[PDB]
Amino acid sequence: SEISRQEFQRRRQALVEQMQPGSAALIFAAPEVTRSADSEYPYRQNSDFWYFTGFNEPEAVLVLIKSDDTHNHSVLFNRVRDLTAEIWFGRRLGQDAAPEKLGVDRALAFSEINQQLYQLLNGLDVVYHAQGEYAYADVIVNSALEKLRKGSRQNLTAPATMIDWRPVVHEMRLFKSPEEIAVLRRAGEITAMAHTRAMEKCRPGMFEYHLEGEIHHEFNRHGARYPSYNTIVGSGENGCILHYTENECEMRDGDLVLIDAGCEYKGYAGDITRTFPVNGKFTQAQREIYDIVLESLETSLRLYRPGTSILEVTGEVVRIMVSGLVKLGILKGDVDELIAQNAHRPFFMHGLSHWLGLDVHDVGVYGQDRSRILEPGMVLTVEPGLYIAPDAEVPEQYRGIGIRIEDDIVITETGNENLTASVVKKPEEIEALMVAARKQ
Amino acid sequence: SEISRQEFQRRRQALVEQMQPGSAALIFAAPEVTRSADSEYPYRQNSDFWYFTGFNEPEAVLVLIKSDDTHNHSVLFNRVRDLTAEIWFGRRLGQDAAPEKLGVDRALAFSEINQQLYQLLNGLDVVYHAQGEYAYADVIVNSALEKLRKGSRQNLTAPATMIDWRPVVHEMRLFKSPEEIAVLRRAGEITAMAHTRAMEKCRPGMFEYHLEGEIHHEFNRHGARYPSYNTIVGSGENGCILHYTENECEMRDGDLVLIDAGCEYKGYAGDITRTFPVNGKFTQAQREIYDIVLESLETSLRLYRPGTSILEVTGEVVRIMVSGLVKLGILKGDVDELIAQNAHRPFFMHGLSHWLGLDVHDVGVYGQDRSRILEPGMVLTVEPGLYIAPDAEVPEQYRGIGIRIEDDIVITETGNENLTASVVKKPEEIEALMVAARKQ
Amino acid sequence: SEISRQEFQRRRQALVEQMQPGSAALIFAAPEVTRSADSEYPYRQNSDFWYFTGFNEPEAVLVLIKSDDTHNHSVLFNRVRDLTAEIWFGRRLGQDAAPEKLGVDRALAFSEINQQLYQLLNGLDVVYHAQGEYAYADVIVNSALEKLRKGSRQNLTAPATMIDWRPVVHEMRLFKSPEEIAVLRRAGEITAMAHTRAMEKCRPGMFEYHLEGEIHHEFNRHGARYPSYNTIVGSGENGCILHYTENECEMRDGDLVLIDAGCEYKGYAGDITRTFPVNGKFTQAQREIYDIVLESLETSLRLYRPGTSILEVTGEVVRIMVSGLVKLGILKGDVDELIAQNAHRPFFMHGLSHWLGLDVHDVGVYGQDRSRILEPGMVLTVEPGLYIAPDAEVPEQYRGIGIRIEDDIVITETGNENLTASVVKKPEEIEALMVAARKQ
Amino acid sequence: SEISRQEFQRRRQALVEQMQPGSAALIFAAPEVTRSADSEYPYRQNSDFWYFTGFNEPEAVLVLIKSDDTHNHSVLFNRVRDLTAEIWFGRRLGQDAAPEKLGVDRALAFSEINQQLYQLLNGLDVVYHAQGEYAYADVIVNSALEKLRKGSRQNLTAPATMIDWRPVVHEMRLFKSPEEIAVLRRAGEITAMAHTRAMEKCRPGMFEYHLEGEIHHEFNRHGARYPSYNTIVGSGENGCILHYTENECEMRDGDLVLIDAGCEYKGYAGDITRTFPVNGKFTQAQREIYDIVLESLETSLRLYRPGTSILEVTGEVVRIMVSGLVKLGILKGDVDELIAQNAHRPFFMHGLSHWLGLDVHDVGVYGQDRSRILEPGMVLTVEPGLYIAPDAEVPEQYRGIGIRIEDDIVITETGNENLTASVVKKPEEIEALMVAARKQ
Ligand SMILES: [Cl-]
Ligand SMILES: [Cl-]
Ligand SMILES: [Cl-]
Ligand SMILES: [Cl-]
Ligand SMILES: [Mn+2]
Ligand SMILES: [Mn+2]
Ligand SMILES: [Mn+2]
Ligand SMILES: [Mn+2]
Ligand SMILES: [Mn+2]
Ligand SMILES: [Mn+2]
Ligand SMILES: [Mn+2]
Ligand SMILES: [Mn+2]
Repeated sequence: SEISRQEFQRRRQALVEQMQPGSAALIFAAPEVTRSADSEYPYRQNSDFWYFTGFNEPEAVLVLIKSDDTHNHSVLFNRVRDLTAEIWFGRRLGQDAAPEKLGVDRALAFSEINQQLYQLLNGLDVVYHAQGEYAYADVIVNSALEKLRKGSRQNLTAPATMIDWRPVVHEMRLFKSPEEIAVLRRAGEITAMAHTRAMEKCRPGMFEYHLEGEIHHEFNRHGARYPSYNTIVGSGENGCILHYTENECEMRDGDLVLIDAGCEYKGYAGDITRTFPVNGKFTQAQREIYDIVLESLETSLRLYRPGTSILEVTGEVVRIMVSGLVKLGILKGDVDELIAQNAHRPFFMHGLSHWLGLDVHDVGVYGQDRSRILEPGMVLTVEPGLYIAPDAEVPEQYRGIGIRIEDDIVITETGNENLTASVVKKPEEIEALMVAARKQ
Repeated sequence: SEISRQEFQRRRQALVEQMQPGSAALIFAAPEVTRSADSEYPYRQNSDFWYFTGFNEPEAVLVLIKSDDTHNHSVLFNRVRDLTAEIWFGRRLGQDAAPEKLGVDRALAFSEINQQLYQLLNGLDVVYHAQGEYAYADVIVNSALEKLRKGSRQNLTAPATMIDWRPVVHEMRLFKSPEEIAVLRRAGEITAMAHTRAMEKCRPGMFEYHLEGEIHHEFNRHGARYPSYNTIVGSGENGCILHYTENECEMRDGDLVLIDAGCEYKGYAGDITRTFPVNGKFTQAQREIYDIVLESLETSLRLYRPGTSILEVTGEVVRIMVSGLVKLGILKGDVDELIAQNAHRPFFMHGLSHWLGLDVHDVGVYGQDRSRILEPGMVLTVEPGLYIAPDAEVPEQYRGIGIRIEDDIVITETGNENLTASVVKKPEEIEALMVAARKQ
Repeated sequence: SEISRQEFQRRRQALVEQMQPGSAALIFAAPEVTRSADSEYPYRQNSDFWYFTGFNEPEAVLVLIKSDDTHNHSVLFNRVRDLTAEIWFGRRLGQDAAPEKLGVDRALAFSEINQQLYQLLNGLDVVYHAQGEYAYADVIVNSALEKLRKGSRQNLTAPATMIDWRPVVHEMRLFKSPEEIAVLRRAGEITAMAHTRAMEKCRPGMFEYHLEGEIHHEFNRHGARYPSYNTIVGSGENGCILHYTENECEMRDGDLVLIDAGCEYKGYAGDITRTFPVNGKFTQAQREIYDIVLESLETSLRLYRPGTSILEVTGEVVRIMVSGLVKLGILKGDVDELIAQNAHRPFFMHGLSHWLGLDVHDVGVYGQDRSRILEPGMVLTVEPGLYIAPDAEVPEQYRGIGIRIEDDIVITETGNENLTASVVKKPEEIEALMVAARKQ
Repeated sequence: SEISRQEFQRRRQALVEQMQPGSAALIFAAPEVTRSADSEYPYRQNSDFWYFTGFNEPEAVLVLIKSDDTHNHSVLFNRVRDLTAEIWFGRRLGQDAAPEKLGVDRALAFSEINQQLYQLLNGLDVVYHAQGEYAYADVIVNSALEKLRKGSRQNLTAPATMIDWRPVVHEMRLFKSPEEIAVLRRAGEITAMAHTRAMEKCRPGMFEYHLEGEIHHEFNRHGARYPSYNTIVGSGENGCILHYTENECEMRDGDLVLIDAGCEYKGYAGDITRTFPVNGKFTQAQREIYDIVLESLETSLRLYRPGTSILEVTGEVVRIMVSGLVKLGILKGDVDELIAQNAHRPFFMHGLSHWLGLDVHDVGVYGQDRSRILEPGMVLTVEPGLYIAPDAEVPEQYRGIGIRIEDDIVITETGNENLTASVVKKPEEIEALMVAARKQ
C-alpha cells in the first residue's frame, strides 16, 4: 500500500480550494542534515512537503498559485539534472521529468528560485508560508517580498497578507484517507511483527541493543528502512525512564524489558510498546502492575469511538490505575479523593494518546486537555503505563518496575480498529509465546 | 577494545603542551539534530569533542586552561542533573560525578556558561576556538569576548589572539595510538563479518535494501549500533553511481552488486567495499573488469609503507588500469600517452585513498595531490574502482559495470596491516563462498 | 503649528477602523544609531511610529488591539523611569505618565515586552506587522509567535494571519489633514527664509559649506533643529551632480550655485531648491538654461490640480525642455521626434515630483509612471532641472551648468497652494535681491 | 592644519612593523547609516579606518600584507567609478586614482572583495581583524576563511591565527604626533570661539536650542561641519542632567546654562563645557558652587604632567570638592571621613578626564581606576562638575544647580598645554564678557 501521484494531486487541490483567490502557497523541502563533518544523516523529507508531493529530494519548493476561483497551477523548484553530481551522489528527477512524475504543471531549477519566486508572487494578495519552519526558506521568502516591496519603479507589488498554512494543512493530515489508513495498517503490521520477533529472541544476557537490532532488521525486510523514532529498549530500572534510548545494558534474568519501537513505512509511523519478562515469566509483583496497565489499555480500546475524547477515556484509565494502586498498597486513601488529587501522577505522568501519521507525534489540534471530540479518520495511540521508581516509597517488590503497553488505532464509524493487535499483550499469551521460542 | 579515561586525559595534556601560556582552548559538543518535527536523529557527538572526552551528551563544553608553563586545569560545562528531564529523556552525568568520570578538574552547569566563560577567559592572551564549526558555539564565544572587550571599567580584558585548534588537533588524530588501532582493528573485523554475511545472504530477487538490513544487523550484534556513513548497495547500473544510497531496486540475476558499508565502533569508522555477482558467478565481462580493480588493490597493498605516498601509489594504479583497459579495448592508444592524458578518468574518477578514523573521511593534511609522505600510525583506505556507464562508448559487454574493492589499512614500521582482509576479494574465493551459501 | 495628542489618537482610531476584529497592530520605534564608537547620531523617530504617537524615544512599541468591532484598546511598551539613566542621558516618559501624555490606555516597561507581547497576541486571528522594517522588531514578533505556536499545552494559539500595515498607513499619510498642511506650510516658510538668507549671504570666495551653515542656522532659529535630508550646495560643475553633499569647494565668480535644502519641522519635511549666480548676475548662457527650467516650473504650478497627474504634467515639462534645448542648439532635430525618443534625458534625468511629508520622499502609491490621479490633500514637490555635463557635446558656453528649481505644493479643491513661493525664483528678482544684499 | 598622505602612510608602516611576517591586516570602512526611510545620516568614517587612510567613502577595505620582514604591500578595495551613481550621489575615487591619491600599492573594486580577499589571505599565518566591529566585515572575513579552510583540493590554506589589531592601533592613537596636536589645537580654538559666541549671544527668553545653533554655525564657518558629539545646552534643572540634548526649553532669567559642545575638525574632536548665568550675573549661590568647580579645574590644570595620573589628580579634586561642600553646608562631617566614604559622589558622579582624539571618548588603555602614568603626547579632557538635584537634601538655595567646566589638554615634557583656554572661565571674566555683549 502506498500513496499515489493522484492522491498527492487531490491534496494539492484541496489546499487550493481553501486558498483565497489571488494567492500562492509555498511548501519547502527539508534541508539535508550533517551527522559528522562531511557525512549526512539519511535524508528525511519534511512531512508537509511529503504530504503534497511524495518527493524525497532536498532543495525543492512547491508553489501552488490560485490566480482566481477557477484558475490555478503548480510550479516546482527542484535540483537540475547534472552528470557529475549524479555520478557522485545519485540520480535527480530534474525539470523535464518532474511535471509528469509528480503531476505538477511546471518545474524550474532550484538555482533560479531567487530570480523567479518574486515574479510568481508579484501582484498577488496573499502568500501562504510556514514562517519559522526553516531558516533557509524564510530567507528566500523574505528576499522575494523585499524585492517586490522595493520594486514599484518596476511595477512590482508584494502581497500584504501572509498566512501560515500549517493550521489548515495539519487539520487535513488529522483526517486520514482510506489509502492512508491502508499504509498505517501496514506500518502497524510491520511494527507488530518486529515486536513479536523481539519477544521470541529475547534471552537473559543479551544486551538491550540486541533487541533493537532484531527490530530494525524486521522493519527493513518489509521495506520500512528507518524507524519513525529512536527505539527504546528499557530493561529493569531503565524501563522507568520514558525515552531511554541508550539501550546499552545487559538484560537480567528477573527483570522486565519495555520496548517502544515503530517503523516508518511510506512516510507513516508505527508506534508500539510492549513490556515483557526478560526470562519469559512475569513475577507476581510484575504481573500485578502489568494487569493494571493492561486493564487500562483494554478498557480504552473498548471505549474509543466517535463522540468521546482522549480526555474522557483518560478519566476512566486514571480511575482504573488509582483503584489498582490502592489495592496493592502503592497508594493509600479513598479512591475518589486520590483521583481528585491526581495521586496517580508520580506513576503515570504522560498522556494516554497522541495523534499518529506522518509524524509519530502527529499534527492536529487536540483541544484543551485533549478534549476534542473524536471523529472517524483520526488515528491515535493508546499507551497507558506505570513507572515505579527504584527509590519510590512503596512496597519494596514494586520498586524499579516500568511498564507501558501501546497500540495504534483508527477511529471508525462504529468504534475503532486496532492496527497493532497482531502482537500479543495478554500476560499469559506473552509467556506462551516466549516459552515456545525458548524451547527452540 | 575501547579508549579509556586515561587516554582522553593524555590527549588533553598533549594539546595543553602545544598551547601558549596564558591561554584557554574551548571544545564544543555537537548540537542535537531534528529528524522531523519534535523527533531527533540519534545523537552523534562531534568527533573532536569526542576525541578529548568520550562523552556523548550535547550542551557540553570542554575548557582547557593553561595558566602558564607548569600550571593548567580543565573545566567542563555540561547539563545539570534534573529529576524530570531524566525521567523523560534519560540520565545525565551532571556536575558532581563528571570530574571523576571524565577526569576533569571541575564541572559547571551549561546553563551558567554565559555567566562563567568570560570569567575564565579574562586576562588570558590567547583563546583557541574552532570558529565557524557551530553557530551556537560562535555565539557563546563572541558574547564572552564582547563582555571582556567592553568591561575595562570592571577591570576585564579580552585575549587579543584567537587560534583555530583544528590544525593541531587534526594532526594529532592523523596518528593513531596503539589503543586506537585496536579499536579500528575491531571496526574492520565487525565490518568484514557484515560484508561476508551480505555475500552469503544475497540472492536474485532480493532488494538492495535487504543486504543493508543484513549488514546493519551484523554491526549491531557486535555492539556497533550505527554505520559510520550511509550504506551503499548498488546493483547493476546503480553500481556506477558512486554514493548510491537509495538501495531501492530488485537485484537481478546477471548483475553485480557493489556494497560499500562500514560500522561505527566506539566512535571509529570501518569502511569496506566489496563487489560481487548477485547470482554467485562472475560473467566473463564482469571478471575482466574485476581483475583490473583487484590487481590495483593487491598492488597497492604490497606498496603502502612508510616513505611512499598516496600520490605515488596512485600512479602505479593508474598504469595498471590504463594497461588493462587497453587490453580489453575500452581504451585505445599507447599506454604512456593515455596515462599522460589521464585517459582512465572517465572510468576511475575518485581518489585511491583517504584517511580513516573518527570520521570516515578523516581529518589530517594530505599535501598537494595527496603527496604527503606516509608514516607509521596513519590509517587510510585503499579503494580502486572502475565504473563503465550504461551509455559508454566501449565494447557493449562492459556497459553498466560498476566495481570497487576497498580495504582499510594501518601504516606500520614494516609496511602496512590490512584491517579488513578477513572478508574475501579474490573472485574465485567470492564464488566459492557464495556457492557454499547457495547450497544452504 | 503642530500635531496634537488628539490627532495622534484620531489616526490610531482610523487604523483600528480598518483592522479586522480579533486583531492587533504592532508599531515599533526606530533603533538608536551609532555615529562613532560610543557616540550616537541625534535620534530620529521612525516616521510611522511618529505618525501614531508624536513620541521621540527609542525602545518603544505601540500595540493597538481590536478585540471586536466595538471594543479596542492601546498598550505602549516604553522605557521605564530610572534615576541613574535619567541623570546621565535624560528624562524618560515612563509608564505612569504615558497614558495621559500620549492618550494610550496602558503602558508597560519595554524590558517586559517578551514576557507580555505573546499574551496580547494570544487567541487573535490577525497580527499587523511591518515585517522586514527592523531586525530587532522582527525578532520580538517572531519570538512571540513562536511561543504561541509552541504553547498549545498552555492553551495558547498564534494568529495565523500577518498583514503588513504599511500599505494602509502610507495611504493615510498620503492625504494630509488641515493641521498637517499647517505644519508643512510652516516648514515651507522656514525653508524659504533659509534659502533667501543663502542668496543674501553668498559671495565669491566663500565655501559651499558656508551657505549650508547659514541655512542650518536659519532652520534652527525657527525651531527646526535638523534638516530633513543632507544639504546640497553645488557650485559650478558640482551643480551637475544630483546629490552633491561634499559642499567642499570655494564658490567662483562666474559660476552658479544650486542649493537643495529643507528643514524638518515637527517631523515634516521642507524641500526647496534654488539655483543662482554666485556673483549675483546670471551670464547669458546661464540665463538661457535657467529660463527653460523656470518655464517648466511655472507651467507645472499652473497645471497641478485635482484630476491631473505627475505623468501628465511631466509630459508638458518635457515638451518645454525639448523645445528650449532645440532653440539653443543643445538638441538638434524635430521636437516631436525628439520627444518620442526621450532626447531630454541626458539633461533632465530625474522625476518632476515626489510626495512630501514625514519623509522628504514621502510614502504613498504613485501608480505606474506616476500616473495616479491627484486629489486634494496630497503634498508633492515640483522640481524640474537641466544639467549639462562639463564634457557634453553641446555649444561650449552651456557645459558645466546645473540648474534645478524646486517648490513644495499642496493639491487643493481649486488647484494647488505653493508653500515655498516666499523665496524668489524669477531671475530678475534673484538678481535684485542679491544686488541689494551686495550693497550691504 | 591637517593630516597628510605621508602621515597616513607612516601610520600604515608602523602597524606593519608590529605585524608578524606572513600576515595581513584588514581595516574596514563604516557602513552608511539610515536616518529615515531612504535618507541617510551624513557619513562618518570609522575612526580606525580614517586613521590609516583619511578616506571618507563607505564600501572600502584596507589590506596591509606583510609577506615577510622586509617585503610588504597594501591593497585597497573601494567603490568603482560609475557614471550614473556619480551623476546621482557624487564622485568616487575609483581604482585608477587611488594608489597615487592615498599612497597604496594597489586598488581593486569592492564588488570583487569576495572573489579576491581569500586569495590575499591564502597561505598566510596570521590575519589581523577587529572581529565584532561590523557585521558586514565579519561576514566577509568569515567567508574568506571558510573558502580557504575548505579549499585544500585547490591547494588553499587559511591562517590559523586571528589577532584583534584594536589594542595595538588604539595604543598608537593614544599618542599624538605633532601634526595631530596641531589639528586638535585648531579644534580647541574653533570650539572655544563657538563657546565665546554662545556667551555673547545668550539672553533670557532664548531657547536652549538657539545657543546650539550659534555654536554649530561657528563650527561650520571655520570648516568643522559637524559636531564631535550631540550638543548639550542645559539651563536651570536641565544642567543637572549629564547628557541633556533635548535643548528644548526657554532659558530663564536667574538660571545658569551649561553648554557642552565640541567640533569635529579633520576627524578630531574638540570637547568644551562652560557654565554661565543666562542673565550675565552669577547669583551668590551659583557663584559659591562655581568657585569649587573652577578651583578643581585650575588645580587639575596645574598638576597634569608626565608622571602623574588621572587617578592621582582626581584625588586632589575630590578633596577640593568635599572641602567646599562642607564649607557651604551641603555636606556635613569630617572632610577626611567624608572623602573616605566618597561623600562627593551624589554631586560629582563622573570621571574627571577622558582621552580625546578621533573619538571624543578616545581609545587607549586607562589602567585600573584610570591609574595609568601620563606621558607626553596623550590628550585628555579635564571636566570637574557639581550637580545639585532640585530635590537634594541641601540648603535650598543650591537645589537645581548644575555646573561643569571642561578644557582639553595635551601632556607635554614640561606639564600640559591647554588647547581651550581662549574661552573664559573665571566668573568675573564671564560676567565682563556678557556685560559687554549685553550693552551691544
Ligand atoms: Cl538546481
Ligand atoms: Cl544545564
Ligand atoms: Cl524598560
Ligand atoms: Cl565596487
Ligand atoms: Mn511509543
Ligand atoms: Mn506513542
Ligand atoms: Mn567506502
Ligand atoms: Mn572510503
Ligand atoms: Mn530637493
Ligand atoms: Mn525633492
Ligand atoms: Mn564635554
Ligand atoms: Mn568630555
